[PDB]
Amino acid sequence: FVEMVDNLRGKSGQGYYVEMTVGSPPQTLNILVDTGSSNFAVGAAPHPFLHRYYQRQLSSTYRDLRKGVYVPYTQGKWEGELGTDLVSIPHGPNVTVRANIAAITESDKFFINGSNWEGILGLAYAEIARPDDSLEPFFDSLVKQTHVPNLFSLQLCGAGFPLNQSEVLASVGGSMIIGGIDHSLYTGSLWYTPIRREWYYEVIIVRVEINGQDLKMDCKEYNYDKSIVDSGTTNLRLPKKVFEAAVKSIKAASSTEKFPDGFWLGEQLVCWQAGTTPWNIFPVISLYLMGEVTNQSFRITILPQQYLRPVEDVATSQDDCYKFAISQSSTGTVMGAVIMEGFYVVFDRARKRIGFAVSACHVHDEFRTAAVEGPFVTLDMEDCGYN
Ligand SMILES: CC[C@H](C)[C@@]1(NC(C)=O)CCN([C@@H](CCc2ccccc2)C(=O)N[C@@H](Cc2ccccc2)[C@H](O)CNCc2cccc(OC)c2)C1=O
Repeated sequence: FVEMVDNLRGKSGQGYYVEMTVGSPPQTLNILVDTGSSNFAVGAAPHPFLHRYYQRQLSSTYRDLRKGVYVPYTQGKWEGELGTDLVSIPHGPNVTVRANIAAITESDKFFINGSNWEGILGLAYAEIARPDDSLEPFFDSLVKQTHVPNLFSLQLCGAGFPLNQSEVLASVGGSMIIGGIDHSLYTGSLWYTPIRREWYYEVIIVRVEINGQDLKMDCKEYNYDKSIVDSGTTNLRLPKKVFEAAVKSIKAASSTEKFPDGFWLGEQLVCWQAGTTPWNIFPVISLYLMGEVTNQSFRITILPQQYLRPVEDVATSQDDCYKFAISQSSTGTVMGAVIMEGFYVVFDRARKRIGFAVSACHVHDEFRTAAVEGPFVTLDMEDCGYN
């Protein structure tokens, strides 16, 4: 799998993309990797923020399905036209697949200026595909037409510092291993949690610690009304109630300095002198995930290097600046790229389960490192899922 290594590019704020080809002759496009949706979709018409797009009239292998699709994301939406075409992944498995493609004709707050991607790859399951679950998602088509194992894995790689467009261009953003686990991408052991149901990549959080201290809520609250691993979300997003007590406990640990309320809302930046960011003063966060064996459990631990998202100083100065990447949600927990950056995340679809190991890729300091650790027994653990 050395072919697929380093095939990703981008950053958490604007998503990580892979190079794919679309149609005959091969039309090259950068495609956002999204484990939190199920639609394969590309821009098909000129757009302010697009430097290239899908041209069906120029593809001999394109097929019109004569059907409209509208996909509303949590923030952003697009209207498109259903069709299939032959699709390949240049820095992926050497295969070609006819797969459903949504040709995006209209869009609002979807495309991002200077992001460098022109499409989205919905890696999740049919159940959440639009317009309905009869639209076979890409990875399904891929797995059904080829010999590639029902398995893919993601190493999303934060820099720990801001990237101007030409740097995101030139930097390695991580890896997408289609059909395997690459052992050079992680250090330590691989811990698996079960996928609760095959719509989103749904998992169950059993317990939450801020600097080892229990948030001590009814565990159900952590998975209200679901908890998903989502490539296409920046933040770690938590249910109103969970966010509240997580932000209270985090504010507590960080008393030393005080910050604008706008910072905690993910709305205002915060800046320190170059190299001066006080990582030690900010707490670690541990998430306990239901284990494979009964009553077993494991935890993933993230540092402020993960949940404090770097952004460029608008000022001329050399300040290191950040936005708080933990935000309120009314649709459940979303373990975004911010978390995913800490780990090598294995999507073992074949075995209906998600793996976690410490990323060779993750940002840390000298005193702390991100962790995946276990097992944990004491855990009162079954009623944690929401119905
Ligand atoms: C890659 C990050 C991206 C650049 C973005 N950056 C920032 C800084 O906000 C912008 C959008 N966004 C979040 C919302 C954040 C947010 C949340 C609340 C308020 C403000 C911002 C999101 O909606 N992402 C989409 C994919 C996507 C990628 C790029 C553009 C649009 C969508 C997921 O697929 C949704 N999964 C749940 C889901 C929900 C419904 C139907 C579903 O099935 C079809 C699946 C991000 O993190």
